[PDB]
Amino acid sequence: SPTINFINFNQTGTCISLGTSKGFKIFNCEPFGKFYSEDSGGYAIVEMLFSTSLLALVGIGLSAARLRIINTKKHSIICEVTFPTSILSVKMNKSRLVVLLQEQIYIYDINTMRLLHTIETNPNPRGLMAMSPSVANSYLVYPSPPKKNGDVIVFNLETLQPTMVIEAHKGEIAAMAISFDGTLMATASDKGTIIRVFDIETGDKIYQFRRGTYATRIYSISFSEDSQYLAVTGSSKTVHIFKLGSRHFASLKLPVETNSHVMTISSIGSPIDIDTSEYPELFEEPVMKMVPIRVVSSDGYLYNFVMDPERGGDCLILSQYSILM
Amino acid sequence: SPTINFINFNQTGTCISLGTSKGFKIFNCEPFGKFYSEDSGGYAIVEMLFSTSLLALVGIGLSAARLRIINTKKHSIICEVTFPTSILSVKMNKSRLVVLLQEQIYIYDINTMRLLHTIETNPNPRGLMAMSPSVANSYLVYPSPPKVIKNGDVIVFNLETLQPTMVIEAHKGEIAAMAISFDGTLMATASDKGTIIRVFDIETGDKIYQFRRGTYATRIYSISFSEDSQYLAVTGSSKTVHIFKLGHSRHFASLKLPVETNSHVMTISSIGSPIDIDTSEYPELHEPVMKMVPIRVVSSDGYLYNFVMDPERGGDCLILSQYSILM
Amino acid sequence: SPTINFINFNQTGTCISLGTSKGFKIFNCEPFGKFYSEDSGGYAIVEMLFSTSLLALVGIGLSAARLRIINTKKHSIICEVTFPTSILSVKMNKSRLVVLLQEQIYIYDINTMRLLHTIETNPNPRGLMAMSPSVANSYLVYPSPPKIKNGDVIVFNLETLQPTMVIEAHKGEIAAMAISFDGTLMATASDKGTIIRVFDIETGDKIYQFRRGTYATRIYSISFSEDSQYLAVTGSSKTVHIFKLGHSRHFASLKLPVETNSHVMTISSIGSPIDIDTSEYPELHEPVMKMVPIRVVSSDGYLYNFVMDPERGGDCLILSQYSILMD
Amino acid sequence: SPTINFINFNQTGTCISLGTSKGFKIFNCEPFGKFYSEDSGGYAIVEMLFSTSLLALVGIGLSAARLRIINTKKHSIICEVTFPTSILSVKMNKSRLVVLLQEQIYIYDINTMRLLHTIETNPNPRGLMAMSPSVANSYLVYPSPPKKNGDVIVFNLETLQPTMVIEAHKGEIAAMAISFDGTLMATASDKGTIIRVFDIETGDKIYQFRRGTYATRIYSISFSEDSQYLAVTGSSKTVHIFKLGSRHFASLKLPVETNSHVMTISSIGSPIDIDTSEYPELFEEPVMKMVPIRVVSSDGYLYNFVMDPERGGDCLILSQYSILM
Repeated sequence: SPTINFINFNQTGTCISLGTSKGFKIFNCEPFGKFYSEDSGGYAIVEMLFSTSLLALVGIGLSAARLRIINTKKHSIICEVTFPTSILSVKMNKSRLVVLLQEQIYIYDINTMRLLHTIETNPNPRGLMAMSPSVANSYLVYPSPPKKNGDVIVFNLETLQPTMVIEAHKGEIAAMAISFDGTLMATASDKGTIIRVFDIETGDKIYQFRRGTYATRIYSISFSEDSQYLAVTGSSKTVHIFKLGSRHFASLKLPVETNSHVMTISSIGSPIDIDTSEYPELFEEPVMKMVPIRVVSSDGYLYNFVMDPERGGDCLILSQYSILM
Repeated sequence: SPTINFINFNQTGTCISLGTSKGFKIFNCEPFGKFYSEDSGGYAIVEMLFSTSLLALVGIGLSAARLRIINTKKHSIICEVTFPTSILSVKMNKSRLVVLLQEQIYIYDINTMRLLHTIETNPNPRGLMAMSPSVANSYLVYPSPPKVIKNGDVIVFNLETLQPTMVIEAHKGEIAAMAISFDGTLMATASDKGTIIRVFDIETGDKIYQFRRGTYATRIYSISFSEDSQYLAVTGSSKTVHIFKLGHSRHFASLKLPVETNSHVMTISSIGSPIDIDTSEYPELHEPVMKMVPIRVVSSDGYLYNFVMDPERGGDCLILSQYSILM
Repeated sequence: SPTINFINFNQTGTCISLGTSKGFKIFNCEPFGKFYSEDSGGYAIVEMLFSTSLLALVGIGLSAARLRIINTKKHSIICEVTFPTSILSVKMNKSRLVVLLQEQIYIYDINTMRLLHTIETNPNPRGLMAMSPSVANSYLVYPSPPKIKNGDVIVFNLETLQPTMVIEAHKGEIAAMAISFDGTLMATASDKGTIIRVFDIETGDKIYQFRRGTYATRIYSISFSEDSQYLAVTGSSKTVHIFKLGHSRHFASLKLPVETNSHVMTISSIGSPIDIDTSEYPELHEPVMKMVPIRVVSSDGYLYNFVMDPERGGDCLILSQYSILMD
Repeated sequence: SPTINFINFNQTGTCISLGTSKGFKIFNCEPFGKFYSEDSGGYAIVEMLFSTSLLALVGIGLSAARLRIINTKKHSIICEVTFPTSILSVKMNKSRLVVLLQEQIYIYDINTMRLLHTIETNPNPRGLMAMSPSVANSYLVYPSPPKKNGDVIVFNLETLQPTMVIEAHKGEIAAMAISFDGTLMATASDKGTIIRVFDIETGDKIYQFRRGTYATRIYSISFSEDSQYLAVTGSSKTVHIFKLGSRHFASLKLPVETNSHVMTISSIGSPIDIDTSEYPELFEEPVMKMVPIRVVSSDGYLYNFVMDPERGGDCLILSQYSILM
C-alpha cells in the first residue's frame, strides 16, 4: 500500500480526489467506486472541477513548481505552466483558475488559459485560501499578515479588484472556507476555540461558535450545500457540526482502533434516505431522512456518518470503505 | 519481496497456491514446505485441484485472456485455451472445469477437456462464483443482476446435467461473496454491505441460517466452509476474521490479527479438522491434550497465521505461530 | 521530512526548541505557533533562555566545537566561542552560561560573557548535566566517574564558583539527572534505569527513592514540574512514568499510541493545572475539573497532550496530537 | 530507523553483528556498547571472526554476488571476490573461509586468501551450512538433498575430503549447528518437532529432543561454549533450552508487546554473577550464578535472560536494550 499524499473533496462533496506516492485516484461517494486511476508518478495536488473530466496535477518534487492540467476522458493535456516557487494550493470554479504560492497568488481564466492578474501578498507558509465555487458571486479571500494579524483580503475575481478588508481574528488565521453560493465566509484562529462567520457583502460578524475546549488545532472548515451546517475538523480525532440557523450541534467520533497519525477532512452533503433493513445490527420506520457526512483520513479510509436534523447529538457510523485498495 | 496477486487454498484446505508478479509457488500446510515454484512471469490466477499435480495458470496480461493447464510433476502442458476477454475466475472439481469472463461462463470436462456448455449471464465485474468440489452434488452458482429491488438474484446451475435447477432471491443488494460446502449441500452469500450473511440449502432453496456480521457495513473478501460444514469463515476490511457456527446470528468466534499488521490486506482463511494439541506447552487458560480447531489465515502481505478455536468456549482465538511466505 | 537532532523545552516548559538537519525551529505551547525558524544548516544543540530572544546554536559539524549565541528579535550575533573539542551539552539560567565538553566544563556569565571558571572532570561520553534555573539557588551538578565509586556526582555552586558537597548517588554510572525549578532538589538514575533517587541539594540526604519499570531499560531524560509536585521519566519502553513528589511505584503512566515507532527519543514536561471541560471529554461529572497537562514530544516529530488526575492518577487520557515538522 | 538486513552473533556469542540498508554496526553483550559503525550502504551479510577486527561484507544487491573482506582497525580492504550467484551464507574460523552459494560451496584459506577446494552440491535454497569454529577439529557439514532427504555431508576442511555421510532425518533439514569443540552436530527437520544430536566422529545418534507441539518451524540452533545447553528458536516467539547432560529444560517467553513479524536468534554464554540490588522489582544472596541467554530479534532489540542451572523453568528477563540507537 503506497503512501498517499493528498485528499480532497470536489466543490460539491459528491466525489473524492486522492493522490498517492505512485499515482492519483478518483473515487465517488454515494455509489462508492473507483472512477479513475493512473500509475504515472507521485502527485502532491489533485484538484477536480464539478466532474467535467478536468484535473489539476502538481508534482511531488513533474516538480512541485510545475502545474499540469489534464483531461481524463480525452487522455490529453490542456496546458502546463511553471512557477518560480513550489505550489501550495489550487482551487477552481467554472470561470477562474487560481494558483497560490508562498508570496504570490496567480489567477487564470479557466477557458482561455491566459494569465489575468497576479497578487503580491505577505508570505503564507500554510498555503491557505478560500474560493467561492459559484460564478455569480465569484469572490476570493486570502490572509494578509503584517510584514492586526487576522486580516483577510476579499478579492473580486470578476473585476479583478479587492472589495473590502475584514478584521477577522486577533491571532493568526488557521482555516477559511466559503459557502457554495459565495455569500458567507468562515474563519478560525490558531487557538481553535472561536469560529466566526462573516457576510462578504457587508462584512458584519454573523455567527460565533465555541469549539475545542483544549489545545486542538483546527485543520479544515467546510460548508454544506444549503449552508445549513458548518463542519470543522481538528487534530483531536473528533469533528464538530455547527448549525447556521454557541454550542456545537453534533459531533463525530471516529472509532478508537483507527490510526492516530491522521488528517481528516469532511464535507456535508444534501440529505438523503437510508435503508434501515440493510443495517440490522446498528440503529435497531423502513427509511428515514438522514444528512450524510463524509470524513476521509490520510490513512486511506472513507467514513459515512448520519445525523438526525432534529436530535443532533453523536452521529452513527454506517460504512467504512477502504480507499487505495 | 515481489508483490503477490493471488492466494487460495485447494479444495481440501491442505495446500496453498500463490501467484507473484514474477511467478507462482505451491506450499503445504501441516508439514510446511515448498512443493513447487517457477519464475516464469506474472500470474493472476493459480488454481489447483485436490493435489493431483494439476494447475490452471493465467498470465498477468501469457495474457490475462489465455488459460494454460500445466502438470507440475511431468513439467508438461496438457492444453492451452484462449478467450476473447480477460479471465476473472477459475474453479475445478474432479469432474468439471469452469472459466468465467465478465459476461460469459465456460464449462469444460476436466478429463476430455472438450467444451460442454456456455452460459450468457449479465455482467459480473467482480468475478464471483462458487463450485461444489464433490461429484455427487456438482453445482455451480453465479449471480444474475438485472441488466440496465431484486439485484441479488443468483442462479443455481447443475453441472452434471448442464441445466439450471432454481433461482434464489438471495439479497436486496448485489452479491459480494459466495461459498459452497465440500459436499455441495449448502450455499452462503454476502451482500455488498457485508452486514448480513445468508446461507441457503441448495436442493430445497430455503434459507436455513442468517448471520449478522460486525457492527457497521464493510467490504467482505471471501467466505469458506469447514470440511465438515460445522463452521463458516468470513474475512473483511476491518482486519478481523469471524467464525460462524453452523451446528445449529452473532459470530461464534473472532480472529484478531496482530496490531502491527497493515490494515489494507486481502485476507483469506480456511478451517481444518480438529487436532490434538498439548496444553503443557500452551497455557490456554488443564488436561495434557485437548482438541482445538486449527485455522490458517494467509494475507496479501505474505504471512500465514495459525489460530485455535475451542468448539465449546469459542470466543477470541489464541495465535500460535506465524511464518512468512516468500521466505 | 528532514531529520531532527535536538528537542528541548525552555526552562519554564511553555516553549519548544528544535533543530533539524537543515535548520532550527522555535514553537510555543498554549497558543501553538511557529515564532521563529532559520534554514542555515545542520544544528546539533539549540538552547533557549526564559523567552527573552536569546539562543545558543551548535552546528552538527558552524562546527560542533563552535558555540554561537544569537538574539532572534534583532537577528544579530552576540558572540561566537570556539572550543578544542565538540560540545556535548549547553544549559542556561538568567545569570550563568555553561558549556560541557567530554572532559571539561566551561562556565560563562550570561551578561558580560567573560570566562569565570573551568573544571577539569573525568570523561563524560554522554554529556550529562543538571542546572538550577533560578539565580537564588544557582547550582550545578555533574557526574564524577573514577579515572564502587562510579555514581558520584559533584554538587557545584555557580554563585561562588566552588563545589559544595559530593553525592554518593549510585553504584553504577549515572544515566540522567535533573534539578527542580527552585534549585532545591536533584534526581538521578543509573544506567540500568531501575531505581530513581531524589537527593536534597542543600544537605545531600536522600529524600525519595522510586522504582521504575521491572527490567533494566535505558532512560532518556528526567524533568521536574514547575511546582516540583511531580517527576517525569522517559525511557526506551515507549512509556512515560510520572512520580508524585508530594510524599516507589509510579503514580501515573503515559502510553503513546501503538502506531508510534518504538525507536524514538521522548522528552516530556509537566505544566500547571488548568481547567478542562468534562462535557466535551467523557473522562468516565462536574462541568469542569482541573487536569494537569503533560506535553510529550518524540524524535519522529509529533507532540502529544495528556491529562493527569492528581487524585486518581493511573493511565492518562490523550487529547490531541500535532506535527512539529511541517505543521 | 532504517531497516536491518542481517543480525548474528560472533563465534563466541559475546558480540552482535548487524548490517542495515544504510550500513553495519558491531555491538557487545555484557558491557553493552557500540563498538563500530559505518554508514556506507546496504549490507546483506556481515560476519565477524573471534573479534580480531576482521569482517566480511556482502552487498544487499556492492552486489550480493560480490564479497569484500575489511579490517576495521586499519580501515583497509584485504581483498574482493565475486561469485556467479548471490551469496547465501558465510562462516569463518581461525583457519578456513567458506562461502556458500545456491549449488556451490567455496572454501578459502583465511590467511593466504588462496582458493583451496570447491564442492558441487545439490541446491540449497535456504543457504544452510554449519562450521566447527575450532581448528583442532575443523569440519564442515552441509545438507545433501536428492536431485534419503536429510543427508548431511561431514566435510573435513583440514584435509579437504569428506569423512562420512549421516542419514539425519527423513524429511528436509531445517537447521544445523556444530559445537564449539567440533565434537557434536545437531539438526532439526522441516516439521521442527524432533531434534537430533550426532557425534561428528562416529555418526551415532546420542540425543533426541521434543519441541514444537504444533506446527512452528525451527529457525536457528546454537550450542553453549561448554556444549552443556542447546538453544532452539522458532516462529512461535518462544525459545526452548535443552540440556545435553526428551522434554525441554527451560523456555524463554518474549514480552507480548514486541513485534511479531520478527526473526529471532539466540546464543548462550558462560555463567556469570548478577546483582540483586540492581533489580528491585523482578528477581526480588546478593549475587547468584545464572546462565546468561541473549536473544536478538530483527525489530532491533537485544534481550537478556537468565536461567537457574538447577530449577530451569521459564526464564526471567533482566534487560531489553535497543539496537540502532
